[PDB]
This record gives sequence, C-alpha cells and structure tokens, in this order.
Amino acid sequence: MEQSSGDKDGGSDSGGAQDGGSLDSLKKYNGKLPKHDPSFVQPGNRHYKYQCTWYAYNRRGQLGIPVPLWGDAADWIGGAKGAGYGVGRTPKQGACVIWQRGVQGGSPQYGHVAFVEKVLDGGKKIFISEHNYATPNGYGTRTIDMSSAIGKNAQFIYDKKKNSSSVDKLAAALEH
Repeated sequence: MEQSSGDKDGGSDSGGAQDGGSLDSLKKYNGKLPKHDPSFVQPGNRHYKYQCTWYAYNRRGQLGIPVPLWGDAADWIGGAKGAGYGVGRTPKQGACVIWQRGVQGGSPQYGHVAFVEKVLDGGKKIFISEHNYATPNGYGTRTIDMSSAIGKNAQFIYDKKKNSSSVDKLAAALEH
C-alpha cells in the first residue's frame, strides 16, 4: 500500500496534546519539554533518594524549576503551599503529579509522584513516565484517566519559578 511511493506513518507525533502554556515557565519552550541532564547535580540529596520523590526532584530540575526538599511524597502539596507554589487539579504537561498516601493511585505509605509527559484527548487522560520505582527492569509509562479515581487523586503542583540557573534559597538552603 502506498500513497506516493511508499507508506509512511507519523500520526503519533500528534498523538496527544502538548499543553503548551504549562505553568508559565514551560510556555517559552513552545510546549517542548526541557532537556534532562544526567550529569547535573542537585542539592536535594538530603531526602529519600530511593523514593519516587528523588526521581521527581531530578525531573523537576529537568523542567528548570528548583524546589525545596519536602519530607515525603504526600508532604509536597503542603510544602508547595509554604514555598509559594500553586496547587491545582488541572492536567498540565511536564509538571509532576502528587498522589497522597492512602488514595487510589498513590503508594499507601508515602503517596506517589509521577511526571506528566502528555495531556491526552484534551485533558481527559494524562500520560506519565517514570524511571525505576514502580517498574522493575525497565521504565514504563501509563495513561491515567482524570475522570477515574486515580486521576481525581492526582494533584498538580505549579511552580512560580521559571528561573532555572540561579541559586534558590529554598532549594539550596535548608537553613536560613
């Protein structure tokens, strides 16, 4: 089957919506998500490095948004309040979702953090990614329905910062 000379497929490049105007910070990247730096070092090494939170700090740094070290996964919503960050339930690209502890979609002891890769069907579903926390051997992606229990428990944290390359008082300094 051909339509010219061969058959090409590239519809998946539009398979999901980029949110574009995510936060305020992300819009300047034209909806393209910022680069990750494996070699980049973050001062957030004090907390649970084997927890979902560490993966979240790294990916939060990917987006060029430095955040203070928050205790445990569920704590992040409260920490955001104190740090002057916004919290919402709107699916926006890039930003990490926080599940509390004892809710569907979260790990009962800590809560759970995941990174939104895409906003699907308009914002019906969200596509998330992870490194190695819940998926062993490899990395996995999953689509969460915003209408379902998993999606309703997914809470989004919006950062006020769009400054990346600058020392943040909260991010780098525990004490003051």
